[PDB]
Amino acid sequence: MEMEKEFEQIDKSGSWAAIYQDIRHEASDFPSRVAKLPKNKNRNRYRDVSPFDHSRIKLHQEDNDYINASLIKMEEAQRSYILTQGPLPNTVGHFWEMVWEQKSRGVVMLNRVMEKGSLKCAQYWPQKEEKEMIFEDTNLKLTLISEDIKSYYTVRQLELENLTTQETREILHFHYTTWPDFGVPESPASFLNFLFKVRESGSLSPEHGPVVVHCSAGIGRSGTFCLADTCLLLMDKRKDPSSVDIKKVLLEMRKFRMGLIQTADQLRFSYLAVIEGAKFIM
Ligand SMILES: O=C(O)c1ccc(-c2ccco2)s1
Repeated sequence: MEMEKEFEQIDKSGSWAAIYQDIRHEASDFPSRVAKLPKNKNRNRYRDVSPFDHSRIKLHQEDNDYINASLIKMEEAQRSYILTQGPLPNTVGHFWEMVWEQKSRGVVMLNRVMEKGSLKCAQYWPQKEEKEMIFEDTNLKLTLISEDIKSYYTVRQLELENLTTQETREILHFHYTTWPDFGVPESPASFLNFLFKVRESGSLSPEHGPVVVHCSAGIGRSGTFCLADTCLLLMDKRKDPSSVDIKKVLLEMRKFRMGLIQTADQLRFSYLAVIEGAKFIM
């Protein structure tokens, strides 16, 4: 396998940091003017992570249409993803408005609410069936329907009601709960198993709106998830699977959201996953 070769060459030469910096150097730079307006300062978790204006998701309201979320459209793979930050106390209602307006079936969460002893995102979904959440600012109701807790992830069935029209939809919550506080997982086996469960649900399929994916910033773990999915999909589509260039897919994705893959260890882990997941379809 070519990727596993380029892989062994970088490992033996210990040049992961050098590859990663070349990607950082070649990555696209587009304006983020709406993100930086003073009215939007409390809608942004991190000062240095912003959606580009050309690819930002717009909320359907006249007041303020701004959320820290981007549409990543992969033309050849025929996949779309919305990458977004972990919701803030004042953006939980915007988050669910976006899920509603964009017709998403699935939410993918790659972080714990608390990590390293700090809050990484708001408790944005209900933890008990009989204690539903109402978002008065966006006129939505969210109810926990069921919860399936496994060793590496939890799947939840949620009901989202538009209180304005009384339509309801089922949203699936896929929560990967075992990403370590520091570094990346030692094996990609549990991450690939999780990706295959999201795919099996129909959440990634063209009959729905784009899947919503987040971690804390929505660029690191979130980038790893959509890079691995797209590379595996291209490998099954192209006549020469060996032609799939992970660095080139990543730069394409970086035209839509800045900073995807935050460390050289995340880049190496992405290779391992696409290598392992491929070596499993073969
Ligand atoms: O370089 C090589 O030999 C390959 C890389 C990926 C492959 C594949 C085939 C089906 C799914 O992935 S073959």
